[PDB]
Amino acid sequence: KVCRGVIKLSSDCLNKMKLSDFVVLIREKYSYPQDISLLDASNQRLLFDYDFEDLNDRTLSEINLGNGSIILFSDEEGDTMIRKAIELFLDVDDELPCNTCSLPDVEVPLIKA
Repeated sequence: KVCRGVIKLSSDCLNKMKLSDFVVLIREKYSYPQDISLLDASNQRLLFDYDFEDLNDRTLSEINLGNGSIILFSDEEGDTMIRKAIELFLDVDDELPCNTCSLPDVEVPLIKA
């Protein structure tokens, strides 16, 4: 299975938030390792991993994420245990306050790989 949560994003935030920053944010918040995978689970697009950082400087809307997109964020260092993967639903809401990017407080445990 997978952990699940909703990200509350303002519209202006999807349009300004850089992918590189989004990755750091999710990694640190839920304690993933350095090597990670970020996939659009909606349409199965590998958007970022520890080997494909080419869209680093693009914003979230520039890589075609939007309201209702589901992102799957995985642990790719995965020696023996891994940080459990999480599926995050992007809730782009009007009118959330400007520059809102609220990540859900979810429990993401270590599990056997």
